[PDB]
Amino acid sequence: SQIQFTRHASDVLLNLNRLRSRDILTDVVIVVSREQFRAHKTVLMACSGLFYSIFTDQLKRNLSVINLDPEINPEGFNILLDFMYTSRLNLREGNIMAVMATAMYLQMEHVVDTCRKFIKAS
Amino acid sequence: QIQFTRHASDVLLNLNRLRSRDILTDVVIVVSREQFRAHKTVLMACSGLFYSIFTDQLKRNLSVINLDPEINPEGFNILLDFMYTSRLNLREGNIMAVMATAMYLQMEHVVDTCRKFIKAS
Ligand SMILES: C[C@H]1CN(C)CCN1c1cc(NC(=O)Cn2cc(-c3cc(C(N)=O)c(O)c(F)c3F)c3c(=O)n4c(nc32)CCC4)c(Cl)c(F)n1
Ligand SMILES: C[C@H]1CN(C)CCN1c1cc(NC(=O)Cn2cc(-c3cc(C(N)=O)c(O)c(F)c3F)c3c(=O)n4c(nc32)CCC4)c(Cl)c(F)n1
Repeated sequence: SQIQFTRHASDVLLNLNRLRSRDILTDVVIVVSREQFRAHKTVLMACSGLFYSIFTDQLKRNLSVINLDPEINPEGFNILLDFMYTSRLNLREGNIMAVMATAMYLQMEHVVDTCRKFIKAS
Repeated sequence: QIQFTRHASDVLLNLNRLRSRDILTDVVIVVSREQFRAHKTVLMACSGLFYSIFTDQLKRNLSVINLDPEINPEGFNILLDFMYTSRLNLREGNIMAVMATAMYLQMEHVVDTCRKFIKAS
């Protein structure tokens, strides 16, 4: 029965994306083949089953660099990283398969479901 | 792009889980004798005071912040919970402390809602 601020979560996420864009308090670089992406571990863990598992693993929790499977499409990864920080998923016919396979790997179940629905819709 | 209307609230819920588990928290906020662990990114995202503090290169890496000792720790507790939940627990017995703490933390819409609460009582 508390007072709900309906825009608060999206305002927080916008500000987290602002911090990312300025490289403020980022603490990890994700490597996907030749491409690198700086991020906040906390956001990655809050958005992805794989990243939650990685950053709670004793072996990997203190690492500043995480190498993902180099078979992952870096554009597919970047689409999902942007989604994590914006709530907007840029699905197109040209990227649906790579995004869907990357979302499986990252363990982002509602993304995968939406990719399946995108296939149904086209 | 396709909008996921529940995503931001789900992210915030998971950040609150991390806070409760003390996972990747990087600062303790001291309010009188009371200690609150948090993530500086969330604090910067939710508070003009913490944004201004941690944006400074010479203060970015601080692991302890001592707030003004006149701040009511329950007022801070309410506002920290709000930062991580979007829910504000306002009561007649805490309104003045929450309002003054939100002024100090530079949380403008909380202050506005406290003014509305005063207008309604
Ligand atoms: C390990 C659990 C369970 N334990 C028993 C207790 C503690 N747990 C826990 C977990 C977490 N992190 C997560 O849950 C990370 N995460 C985030 C999501 C997720 C997806 C989407 C999307 N659109 O796909 C989304 O919009 C969104 F907003 C999301 F959040 C997700 C997921 O879809 N899947 C998975 N993990 C996801 C795995 C399966 C699919 C954190 Cl931070 C925390 F503190 N505790
Ligand atoms: C300066 C901006 C705009 N520029 C154009 C680009 C850079 N910007 C920026 C800002 C930030 N951080 C902040 O804005 C910190 N912050 C957060 C809030 C805030 C309050 C509430 C509430 N209910 O009260 C809320 O629900 C909510 F969701 C909030 F977010 C807030 C505020 O109310 N006030 C102040 N600061 C607040 C000062 C005055 C009042 C971060 Cl992290 C970042 F990376 N960039």
